[PDB]
Amino acid sequence: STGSATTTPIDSLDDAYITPVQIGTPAQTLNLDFDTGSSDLWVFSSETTASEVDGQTIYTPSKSTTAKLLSGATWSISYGDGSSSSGDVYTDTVSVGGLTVTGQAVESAKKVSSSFTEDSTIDGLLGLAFSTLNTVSPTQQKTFFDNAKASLDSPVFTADLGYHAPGTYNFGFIDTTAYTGSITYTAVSTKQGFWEWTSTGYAVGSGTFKSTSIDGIADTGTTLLYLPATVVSAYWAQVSGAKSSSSVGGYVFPCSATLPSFTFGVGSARIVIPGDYIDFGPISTGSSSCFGGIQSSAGIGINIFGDVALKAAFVVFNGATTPTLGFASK
Repeated sequence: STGSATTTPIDSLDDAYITPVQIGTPAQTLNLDFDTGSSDLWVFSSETTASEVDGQTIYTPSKSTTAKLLSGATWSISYGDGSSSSGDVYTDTVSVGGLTVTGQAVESAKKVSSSFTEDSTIDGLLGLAFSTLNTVSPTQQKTFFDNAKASLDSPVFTADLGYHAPGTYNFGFIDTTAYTGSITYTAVSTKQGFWEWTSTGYAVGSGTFKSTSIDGIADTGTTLLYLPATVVSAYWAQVSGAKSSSSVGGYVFPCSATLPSFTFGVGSARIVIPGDYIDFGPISTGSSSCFGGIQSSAGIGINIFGDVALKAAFVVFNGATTPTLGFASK
């Protein structure tokens, strides 16, 4: 089997991407944030504290003839941005782009933090990291990809995120028309539950490439590119007036700037992030200070190849017995 679904930015900045997902019988379609940095499929639901729902579409398990309470199971998750959610668990039929998993754990939110409530466009998350990170207790549950894998034509999914435009998540096949040149594959460590890999270096603009190992995670659920402070300083030093602002929470730059590109290495191959991808716009409405899309990972504890990086590439998440990651230009 295979599946193919379109993923759409939630706003004009590409702050996140939503992908429609069918849950239950008859189908209830929710727009979920596909997140290769976590491993829970959770949804706003009829059980979510009413004051914490503000515009989201909810899953109502009592209206699904295939929903079953997973007795005694609870979940609770906290994300790198400080947000969180928790609740109980159903199993139900879940389909993405024509690919169907029966008996998928659907984690129903009883509580969500303010950042989730405040974002009316995201109805939940669909985790695509390794199932070892799944938070369901006392019986850990598998991700949608893990459940689908054996049925897929090939045990892979691909992320083709757009810049200020829709893109695609495919399951079970590599669309050879979706990228240019060849796909370069690189080793993955699953030891921390992530799609963790080592970039071979970077360049800023038309500058020379610096060969240096940068361990980090391919994370579709993180907006920005988080890299070591040395790398980030070298980038922003090429933008007149750019500075790290403690009060804003990262590097800002004059909105009048033309940003240089940023290149990262994948083996001997190179992925070029155009300068415009690094612009996250005014820090507050009407400001001439703009927020940068490359930020320091110092104090995160890990480097994160988030959407800013991934959207410059066609990315293969290869879930073969020994997982690997592939990157192509597009």
